[PDB]
Amino acid sequence: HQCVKLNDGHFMPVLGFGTYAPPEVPRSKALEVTKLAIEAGFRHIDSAHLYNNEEQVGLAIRSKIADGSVKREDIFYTSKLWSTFHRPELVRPALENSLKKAQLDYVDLYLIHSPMSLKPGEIFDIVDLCTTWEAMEKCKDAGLAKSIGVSNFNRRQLEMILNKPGLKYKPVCNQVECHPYFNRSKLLDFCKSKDIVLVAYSALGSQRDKRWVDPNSPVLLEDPVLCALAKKHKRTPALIALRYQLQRGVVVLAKSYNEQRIRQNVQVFEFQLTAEDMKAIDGLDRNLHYFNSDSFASHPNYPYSD
Ligand SMILES: NC(=O)c1ccc[n+]([C@@H]2O[C@H](COP(=O)([O-])OP(=O)(O)OC[C@H]3O[C@@H](n4cnc5c(N)ncnc54)[C@H](OP(=O)(O)O)[C@@H]3O)[C@@H](O)[C@H]2O)c1
Ligand SMILES: C[C@@H]1CCCCN1S(=O)(=O)c1ccc(N2C=CCC2=O)cc1
Repeated sequence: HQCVKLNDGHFMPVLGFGTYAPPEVPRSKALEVTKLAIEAGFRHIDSAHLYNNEEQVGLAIRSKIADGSVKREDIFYTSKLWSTFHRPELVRPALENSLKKAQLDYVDLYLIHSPMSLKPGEIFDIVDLCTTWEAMEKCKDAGLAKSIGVSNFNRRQLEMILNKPGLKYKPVCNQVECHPYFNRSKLLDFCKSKDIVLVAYSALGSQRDKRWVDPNSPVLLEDPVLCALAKKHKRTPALIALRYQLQRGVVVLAKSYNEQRIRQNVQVFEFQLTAEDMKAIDGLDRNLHYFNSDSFASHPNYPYSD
């Protein structure tokens, strides 16, 4: 295992467990798989208000602390502020609600989930995200979140926060879709220049949910270059996709609700890719965001406009 030092001095483990499962998966499965993830060695656990699982994920964490397997300070838990709660007066209550659902005193990381503000209390809203970010800074000062960051921001959106007059805490990270078909090189370079960690979701090619993903889109884990690399290293396409991210300096999430795959994914630390391997993977980039829906693409702050 290892950690990256965030720009506020806290540490984030480089491999994260993805906890989202679509609604057909019974809620209690999150409890079970989160416990297995922790048994396999995951210490970074990624959730959100949106994922409707914070109560099960928090209960997994508390159970593994309660039985001596881990201490609270060995777990890095992320939640996220949903886009109906961008108005500043809504931010701390949203974080408090997440904390109550998970039964934790603090989150290691709290993210603005998306720049795409939605109308509260119920379609887009226009919110000054610099005001949302001030509200986020307040949550760090209160000890509700050790660190704060963003998700789904593009470069212009991130700059807007970084250039805020009176900025107190830079975002520690930008959690974004990132994988060999959509590798975000230029955004990564920008993030690296500002000491903001890029965190990759859908690093294994997404769950291909029919609500948002084109089933015609290429299946990342069937890619022939990943398959060739998997054979060369005697690993699996998933492990090649994860290892790629680690060697680019990207913190990588990995969702699995399968016991065997959960245990396999921690092997990312057991091997290395060469410069030539990495070049071959870099050759797959093709501007493919799996999340590609009419329900998002017209939003005035849709990030894939730039
Ligand atoms: N910030 C945001 O807007 C945002 C958006 C999307 C996701 N996320 C976060 O990112 C996490 C991960 O992304 P994601 O949900 O798109 O899924 P992902 O990590 O890309 O995984 C996709 C599929 O890979 C399969 N898989 C996992 N390990 C494998 C292995 N070793 N070999 C073969 N298949 C494997 C899993 O199926 P099985 O369960 O059957 O193993 C999984 O459904 C989410 O759970 C959530 O925590 C955040
Ligand atoms: C998918 C859209 C368009 C691309 C940027 C991000 N978003 S979003 O912020 O509207 C968003 C983020 C996450 C989700 N989501 C829904 C269930 C799992 C999941 O991550 C849905 C929409």
